Amino acid sequence: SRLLLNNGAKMPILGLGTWKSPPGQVTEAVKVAIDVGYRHIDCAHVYQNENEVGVAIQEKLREQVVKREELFIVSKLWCTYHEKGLVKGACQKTLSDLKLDYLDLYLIHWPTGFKPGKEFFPLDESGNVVPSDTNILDTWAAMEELVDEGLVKAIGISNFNHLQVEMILNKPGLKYKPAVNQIECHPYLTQEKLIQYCQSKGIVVTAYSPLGSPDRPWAKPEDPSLLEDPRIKAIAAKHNKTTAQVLIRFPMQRNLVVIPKSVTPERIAENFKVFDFELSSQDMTTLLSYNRNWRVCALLSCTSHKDYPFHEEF
Ligand SMILES: NC(=O)c1ccc[n+]([C@@H]2O[C@H](COP(=O)([O-])OP(=O)(O)OC[C@H]3O[C@@H](n4cnc5c(N)ncnc54)[C@H](OP(=O)(O)O)[C@@H]3O)[C@@H](O)[C@H]2O)c1
Ligand SMILES: O=C(O)Cc1ccccc1
Repeated sequence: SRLLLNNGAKMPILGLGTWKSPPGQVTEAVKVAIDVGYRHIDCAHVYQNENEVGVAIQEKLREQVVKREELFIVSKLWCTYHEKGLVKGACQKTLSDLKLDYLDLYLIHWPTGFKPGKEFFPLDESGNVVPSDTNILDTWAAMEELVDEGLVKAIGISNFNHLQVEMILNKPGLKYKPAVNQIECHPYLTQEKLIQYCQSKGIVVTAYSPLGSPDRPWAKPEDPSLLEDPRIKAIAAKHNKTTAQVLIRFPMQRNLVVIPKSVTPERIAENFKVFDFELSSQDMTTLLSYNRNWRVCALLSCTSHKDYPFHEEF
């Protein structure tokens, strides 16, 4: 139900994701998620919907449905805010949109820093992404002060490869270890090496895009579908569960936190009904064998960036 983080806090193993959740739909989605029993919401400034997520959280708090301590609210620092003097400001903007006074967890969204500005993906005249000369260790030191100032309870990373995680763990004067590395993970990208690395260092892994992100804006029709994989449908039929429920239970039995996105109330409810069954070790080993090393999120505009995470093996 909950995993212990290295700061002592308990992170709920199931959360609601909010990337691509339209502002006009996400307030309803979050309110239903909280009624249904979700206690963990994954957010980000770059999703352009934190205000509307925050309206739902405020409504449920005022209603007494949950108290603030029961909720685990995550957001992420966007790439254009990596320099030291910008980090606190980005966090405070997210805090006011969400209408909270602290975050439970704040992640560096990607290891790549972009030129600061109003564009989330700043382009030059030849059309490619303009990098910041900032690095990971300096951004980490700026994240560490947010903990010292009470704005966030825990800090972590996202889309970091093992050498990048290593860089942080080996930083002279390291005060707070990354609590969480949030990475893409599903049966087509099982991440066995990066997961075994992080867990050995006491870092909790959160699996994003657990259903394969079928609503990703760069989807093609010849791309594989997890939800339609007949081999995964078969494992689900055996358990009297849906394929989505199998795909959500899968990371859970690997001791991963999982954050499926939905704005549809019956799917939000369906995705919650995953605690009352178990995949056998045979089901688990079978699902692991489906690995293709296929990424939904490869950040393909930044493949030349000095900190691009996905050139390394893991
Ligand atoms: N840190 C990062 O870099 C990063 C990157 C990507 C994602 N994430 C986080 O991870 C979250 C989840 O990943 P994701 O949004 O890419 O995708 P996902 O959860 O793998 O898939 C979401 C899609 O699946 C549909 N869906 C949900 N439950 C379903 C069910 N029971 N049956 C059939 N279809 C279902 C949703 O439709 P409806 O919404 O229409 O129901 C939506 O189209 C994101 O929202 C975000 O919070 C983080
Ligand atoms: O990185 C993410 O979480 C997903 C995303 C992709 C492209 C632009 C904004 C967000």
